[PDB]
Amino acid sequence: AAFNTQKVLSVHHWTDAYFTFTCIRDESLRFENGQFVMVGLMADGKPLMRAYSVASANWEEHLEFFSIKVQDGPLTSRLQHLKVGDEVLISKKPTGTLVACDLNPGKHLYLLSTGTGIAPFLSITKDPEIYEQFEKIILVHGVRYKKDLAYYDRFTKELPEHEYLGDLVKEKLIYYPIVSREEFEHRGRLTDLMVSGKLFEDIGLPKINPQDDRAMLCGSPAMLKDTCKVLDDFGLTVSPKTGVRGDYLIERAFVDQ
Ligand SMILES: Cc1cc2nc3c(=O)[nH]c(=O)nc-3n(C[C@H](O)[C@H](O)[C@H](O)COP(=O)(O)OP(=O)(O)OC[C@H]3O[C@@H](n4cnc5c(N)ncnc54)[C@H](O)[C@@H]3O)c2cc1C
Ligand SMILES: NC(=O)c1ccc[n+]([C@@H]2O[C@H](COP(=O)([O-])OP(=O)(O)OC[C@H]3O[C@@H](n4cnc5c(N)ncnc54)[C@H](OP(=O)(O)O)[C@@H]3O)[C@@H](O)[C@H]2O)c1
Ligand SMILES: [Mg+2]
Repeated sequence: AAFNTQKVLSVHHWTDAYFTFTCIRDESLRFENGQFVMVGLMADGKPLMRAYSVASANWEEHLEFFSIKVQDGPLTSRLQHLKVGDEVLISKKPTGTLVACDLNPGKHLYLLSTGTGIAPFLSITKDPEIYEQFEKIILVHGVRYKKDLAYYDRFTKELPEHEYLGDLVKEKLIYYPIVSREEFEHRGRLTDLMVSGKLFEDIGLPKINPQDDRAMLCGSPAMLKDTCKVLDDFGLTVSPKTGVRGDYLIERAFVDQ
């Protein structure tokens, strides 16, 4: 009664560390884009569950998840072996802090992510309502290597032409991939590129200010710590709590061991 069992519909491995899967969505699972649920498997006769951002949008028929693969991680050491037709467990009470309703009004929305932390923004960039709220939405995704830029084709080619969303996306979404460990046009960590001025110059926007710029952050605990400092120094005020407005919102992409 705490979870539903759903059939897996697709599985795609981007790298040795990242994969995407989709599954049937229960008719009762309503959610706000950006929220997370619990996802898992039956293991040793009991559910084995972990928090996962819903990567699909709430208007989409199926669920999508973007997942790490940790070879000695209790869940994903098993989850990495999903096949089409397998069963996964999905919980029933979505929650989380990455909800657009909690943002103060602004002109620009920075979606700042590393690694699998792009996951809630796969959902939010498919929310038609976010595009009316901002003049520009800047999806920043930092990863180690070019191969780790999962969804590169979605954001450079597909989404601007989307039959439902393209008229909203094409003039407003700016995709800013960052690669830290090999040659690339945006090189290093998003924190350094924001402080140095390079990110703003590349995208053609003015420096972040408290009147115009809002953000959502999803990444490692260390990335959140460093990125919060950057935004605080720019003069932004974090939301103190779910349901309370702020200039920016944060959520941990995982918990350190
Ligand atoms: C709010 C929230 C949302 C989350 N959403 C997602 C999501 O959409 N996709 C996802 O892959 N994970 C997500 N995570 C992490 C997820 O809950 C699990 O940690 C993940 O499924 C790994 O589970 P595990 O049992 O295999 O390993 P764990 O025992 O949970 O972790 C093992 C090791 O891997 C590290 N680790 C775990 N997950 C990640 C990750 N995603 N990226 C980098 N290092 C990681 C841990 O810090 C630890 O060192 C989320 C976590 C939280 C708190
Ligand atoms: N070997 C690989 O090619 C590869 C690729 C992906 C995932 N993985 C594995 O998967 C797990 C998770 O790795 P991940 O790469 O997804 O996550 P990650 O270690 O958090 O790194 C993702 C990106 O975030 C950057 N970053 C790290 N700390 C930061 C901070 N404080 N502020 C801003 N940016 C920061 C990293 O830059 P830096 O390069 O400076 O660390 C990298 O570009 C690990 O076990 C890892 O070994 C490995
Ligand atoms: Mg819904």
